[PDB]
Amino acid sequence: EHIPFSHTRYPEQEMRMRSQEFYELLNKRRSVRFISSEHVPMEVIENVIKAAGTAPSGAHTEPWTFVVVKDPDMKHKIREIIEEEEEIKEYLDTAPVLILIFKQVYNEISVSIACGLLLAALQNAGLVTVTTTPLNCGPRLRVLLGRPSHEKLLVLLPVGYPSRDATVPDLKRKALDQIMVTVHH
Amino acid sequence: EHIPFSHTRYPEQEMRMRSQEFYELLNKRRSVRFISSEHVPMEVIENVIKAAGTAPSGAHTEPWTFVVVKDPDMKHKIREIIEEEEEIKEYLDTAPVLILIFKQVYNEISVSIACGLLLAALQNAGLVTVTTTPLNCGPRLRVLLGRPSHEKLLVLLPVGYPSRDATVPDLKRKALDQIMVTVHH
Ligand SMILES: Cc1cc2nc3c(=O)[nH]c(=O)nc-3n(C[C@H](O)[C@H](O)[C@H](O)COP(=O)(O)O)c2cc1C
Ligand SMILES: Cc1cc2nc3c(=O)[nH]c(=O)nc-3n(C[C@H](O)[C@H](O)[C@H](O)COP(=O)(O)O)c2cc1C
Repeated sequence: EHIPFSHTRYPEQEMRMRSQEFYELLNKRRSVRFISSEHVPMEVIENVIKAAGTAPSGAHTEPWTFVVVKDPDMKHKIREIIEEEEEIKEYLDTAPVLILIFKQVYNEISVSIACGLLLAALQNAGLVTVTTTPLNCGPRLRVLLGRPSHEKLLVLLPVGYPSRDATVPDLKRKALDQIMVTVHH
Repeated sequence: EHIPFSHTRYPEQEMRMRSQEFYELLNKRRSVRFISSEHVPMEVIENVIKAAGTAPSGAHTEPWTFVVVKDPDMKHKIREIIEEEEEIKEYLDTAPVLILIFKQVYNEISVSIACGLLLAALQNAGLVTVTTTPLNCGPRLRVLLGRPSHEKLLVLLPVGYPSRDATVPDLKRKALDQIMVTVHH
């Protein structure tokens, strides 16, 4: 039932180095809304989802389904439903792969954490996406994709290489001292 | 306002390799509830939080505060409040560092994604933790830590090296085919 935990320890200098380099890698991640049609390796899509499935989960429920859509007709119906919901996105057609992350019904926090692992793994693998959370489209997309009544759409990620002429808005991230507070005394 | 996006592309074989190795790294992550007192480098804690601050966020609000507690007396008061809340955890005292992640009030999904990046960065850096979400203790911990009324506690992570005699429950993760569904046609 309980087993000894096996752990790799690095010297302090190597911990500093590794953590600096991983930060630098992740800092290069941007939401990209111009995604090339070019095919991406399906072993890579598999490996990023396996990475996501490593996440912690409340009561070890692993309450996530990663729904992968490549079919051009289906990706178009997804786009149509999302656009219709206004009621007052070309990358949904152009991206070779869509990943839709459904929570099985602290499941929402567990599944969002898994999506953070997925985002890191895409960056590490040299792919891009834009995080979207079309929660109001959830019921219609669930039905379109034949997902059971116990799943609820959380996140939709179009995945591919960036367009050769992709742009991003010129946003700056907060400095460490704007996000980190140390309690003293 | 908009700038060309700069992107590193790897050959397909290198994408496969990188994504496999990152999965293998993350697969080694376990929730560890036996954390050594041994000091951990503060540059590493900084670098894991910087990594977390890379996350996407709804409307680029970056709505996260990472509250770092090292002080033994304060860590004990945190433990006392959590234990009192039953109403029907020694690692909160033993861990050299606690990180409490507060959301600034899709902020909850954005902040949970940042916590997935934080968990990956801790694993990469050779540190361990156990994800906890003491949401019912949120109001009392907010006051104890002098956090403003616009922050809401989401996640508490005790951080350190694992105990030399740490154990974990013998859980198996789901295989890829248990978490991934491909829509055809
Ligand atoms: C929960 C969440 C929902 C988001 N929804 C959208 C969306 O509906 N449309 C969109 O273009 N971007 C969406 N984004 C992307 C953000 O606009 C983006 O993360 C933010 O502008 C910061 O840019 P960056 O990801 O390049 O750092 C979303 C991000 C989060 C995490
Ligand atoms: C949202 C969330 C809340 C959790 N809360 C607790 C907690 O209250 N106490 C605890 O011991 N573990 C908690 N965990 C850890 C889980 O029990 C753990 O992730 C699960 O058993 C799987 O083990 P693993 O993380 O080693 O893969 C929590 C995990 C998640 C993601």
